Amino acid sequence: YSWKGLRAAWINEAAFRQEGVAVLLAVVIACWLDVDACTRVLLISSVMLVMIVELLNSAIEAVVDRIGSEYHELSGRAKDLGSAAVLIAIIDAVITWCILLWSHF
Amino acid sequence: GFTRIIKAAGYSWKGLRAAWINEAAFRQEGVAVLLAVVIACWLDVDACTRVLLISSVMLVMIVELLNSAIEAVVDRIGSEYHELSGRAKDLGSAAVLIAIIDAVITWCILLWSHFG
Amino acid sequence: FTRIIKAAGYSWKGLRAAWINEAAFRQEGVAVLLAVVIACWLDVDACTRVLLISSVMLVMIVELLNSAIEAVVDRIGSEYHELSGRAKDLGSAAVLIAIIDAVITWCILLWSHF
Ligand SMILES: Nc1ncnc2c1ncn2[C@@H]1O[C@H](COP(=O)(O)OP(=O)(O)CP(=O)(O)O)[C@@H](O)[C@H]1O
Ligand SMILES: CCCCCCCC/C=C\CCCCCCCC(=O)OC[C@H](O)CO
Ligand SMILES: CCCCCCCC/C=C\CCCCCCCC(=O)OC[C@H](O)CO
Ligand SMILES: CCCCCCCC/C=C\CCCCCCCC(=O)OC[C@H](O)CO
Ligand SMILES: CCCCCCCC/C=C\CCCCCCCC(=O)OC[C@H](O)CO
Ligand SMILES: CCCCCCCC/C=C\CCCCCCCC(=O)OC[C@H](O)CO
Ligand SMILES: CCCCCCCC/C=C\CCCCCCCC(=O)OC[C@H](O)CO
Ligand SMILES: [Cl-]
Ligand code: NA
Ligand code: NA
Ligand code: NA
Ligand SMILES: [Zn+2]
Ligand SMILES: [Zn+2]
Repeated sequence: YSWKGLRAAWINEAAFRQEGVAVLLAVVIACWLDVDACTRVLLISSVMLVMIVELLNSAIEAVVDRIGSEYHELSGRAKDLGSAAVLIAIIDAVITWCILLWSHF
Repeated sequence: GFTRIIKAAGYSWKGLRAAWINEAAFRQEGVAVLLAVVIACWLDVDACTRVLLISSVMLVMIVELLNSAIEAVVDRIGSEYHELSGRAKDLGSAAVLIAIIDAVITWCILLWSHFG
Repeated sequence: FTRIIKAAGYSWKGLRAAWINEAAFRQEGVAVLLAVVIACWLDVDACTRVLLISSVMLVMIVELLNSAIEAVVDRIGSEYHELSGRAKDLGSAAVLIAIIDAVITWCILLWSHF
């Protein structure tokens, strides 16, 4: 499952690796900045949220491919919707980091 | 290959229109969400509070999009197969509810502490 | 308002379904109750209290989405007779990251308070 899924996500999905690095960067940076606990949490969790949604998107993509590689309007709808969910998470992470850092750095 | 980043962006945007055009729940929650975001940007609150007000509400949109994706998959199954238990869609609806409840709690707790 | 009652009944049906079939959801249900009580019984500020609860609530949300994905796979698995696991693996991975995130949240916040 989880550890197995993470391994699959890392090797197979390139977007996931970039997020993994981003999580590592977020944690290191959040710990290096002189900020309060809530801020430190918000900096890390927001980026981890992107990874969570990305994994779910990858899961949906796996189901759709399993149904069929062939082209349908509901197959690509699902993948688009999943892709859209990741975007909002990223938008959320950008807004979060902006608001917090605009005050400190 | 920065070119692909644009490929992925077009996807998400296509998904957004699809959620908007096809899902009514997405249209109504989006209005409440976008309204909430605007208010959160204009309140006299600290950064952490402003972030919590926005993120809790945007999470509702994230979960809804994931719910819509799951519904799309189910509908894809339903076009080939005849019998739909509805269980997958029920769970997706449950996920959105918990997200909305969470957003209500977040806004209640935060607004009650500063303005209380 | 008619659809809202219908959408709520769906959600409630999904919540009840999750409770009976998945033991992990019952544990998370317990954890949410504990998180709220603990956050409300500690003398902490609003932002930390929101984060203590929301981090745990996120785990329940991801689990519900994961269970939905599992249900779809099973419906397909009943038709094609296929036992590939990536959809279920990835869904479980998403829940793990949510749990790890919640642990970090509780650690960082409580280490700062105490
Ligand atoms: N079976 C299918 N039927 C219809 N459209 C499909 C499809 N498979 C893919 N598409 C379309 O192509 C896009 C890319 O497919 P897919 O979602 O699998 O991308 P991907 O895994 O390469 C990138 P990412 O993981 O970042 O989302 C989808 O967003 C959708 O618009
Ligand atoms: C104001 C500055 C704030 C900076 C900090 C904000 C938080 C980090 C943002 C996103 C995490 C993930 C990064 C983007 C993930 C890759 C994008 C993607 O999915 O692209 C398609 C794929 O890469 C095909 O190659
Ligand atoms: C104060 C308010 C400031 C607000 C500022 C907000 C500006 C937009 C921010 C980030 C966009 C980053 C680029 C978009 C990310 C790539 C597209 C995407 O979502 O790709 C997912 C991909 O398919 C993988 O699954
Ligand atoms: C202590 C007093 C404090 C009071 C402050 C409370 C403010 C709640 C704020 C945001 C919730 C946002 C929820 C966004 C999603 C809900 C959408 C929804 O359910 O909409 C109803 C539907 O449209 C009908 O037809
Ligand atoms: C201050 C800024 C306020 C901004 C405006 C906020 C207005 C709405 C508030 C609460 C509505 C709560 C609604 C709760 C009903 C949920 C129904 C449900 O379970 O829906 C499942 C979902 O629709 C499946 O997609
Ligand atoms: C500060 C205010 C805090 C407010 C409190 C936080 C609310 C958390 C939300 C949902 C929990 C739902 C738990 C799952 C319930 C499922 C239904 C159930 O128990 O079903 C069993 C059934 O009886 C078998 O026959
Ligand atoms: C400070 C310790 C106080 C003692 C009591 C703590 C309980 C409060 C809940 C969560 C804490 C953070 C844990 C992070 C994950 C929470 C959800 C979780 O682990 O749920 C069970 C899981 O699904 C596997 O079955
Ligand atoms: Cl059980
Ligand atoms: Na159609
Ligand atoms: Na729907
Ligand atoms: Na299960
Ligand atoms: Zn993919
Ligand atoms: Zn995709």
